Amino acid sequence: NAMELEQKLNLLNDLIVREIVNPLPPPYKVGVDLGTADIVLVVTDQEGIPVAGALKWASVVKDGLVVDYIGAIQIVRELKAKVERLLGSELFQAATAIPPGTNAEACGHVVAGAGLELVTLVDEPVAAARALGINDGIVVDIGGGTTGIAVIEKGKITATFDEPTGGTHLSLVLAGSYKIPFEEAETIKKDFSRHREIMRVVRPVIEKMALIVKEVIKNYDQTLPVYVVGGTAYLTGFSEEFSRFLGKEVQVPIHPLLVTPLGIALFG
Ligand SMILES: Nc1ncnc2c1ncn2[C@@H]1O[C@H](COP(=O)(O)OP(=O)(O)OP(=O)(O)O)[C@@H](O)[C@H]1O
Repeated sequence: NAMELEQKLNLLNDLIVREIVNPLPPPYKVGVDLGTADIVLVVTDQEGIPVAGALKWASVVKDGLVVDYIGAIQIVRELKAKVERLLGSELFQAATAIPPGTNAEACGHVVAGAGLELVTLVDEPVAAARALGINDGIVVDIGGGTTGIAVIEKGKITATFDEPTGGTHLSLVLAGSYKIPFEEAETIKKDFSRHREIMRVVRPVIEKMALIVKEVIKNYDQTLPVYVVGGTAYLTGFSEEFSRFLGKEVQVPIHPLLVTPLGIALFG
């Protein structure tokens, strides 16, 4: 599974970034991931191999309230079309995440509103999990605006949480530290050249993050493996820095940002 997941994520990263498709024969599965910092649309064959994907940077969830619901539909619409020109065909339906911390099924309604018959809603925990293909473990989706702890065992979301921290505080904590406009700082944070030198300054937030999880795991089985996914974990060494403050080493996959999105698509 580790090898599989890694290869699929590297693929999906290219399908997205170099805007090309994987010419697998239909039927396809589509997934839309609604989010604090980005919207992602993902297509796969019936075995979950990536076929297509697109991503827009977009704050249409602020605190879980779809605060730009129309903006959402515009984005999903523009994504659906990009993927559609790039792919042979057109798409009819998708699964979605109703992100936790949120009357937020306007989710489905963005998907329906972009012209996709809703296949189902998913919990990000459920998705995240399936993508890792991990039955028993702990998942720490560290999104842009909230993190979202969760506990699966036997093959069930046996406990779940979430707490208003993520990539943005980092970028902000950097913005503040460096004394730089927030966009200016986000452009930096994201550049891979600078992780080395942006690290020390942004470490404090990671400490905080880890100890918050430590706490929530201070009631749950320690046998449990620990998987840190989500775009915030794109910081090189994030794995290490976090693996310390928490207490146990963590697994962060090759393209952290993509894990949930790929997972949702697995439902459609
Ligand atoms: N190369 C990178 N280096 C550092 N951080 C990155 C990089 N690329 C993306 N990120 C960070 O990941 C965050 C967005 O992550 P993610 O896509 O998981 O969250 P979301 O879409 O807002 O919510 P969800 O977790 O449900 O997807 C942003 O803060 C972004 O800065």
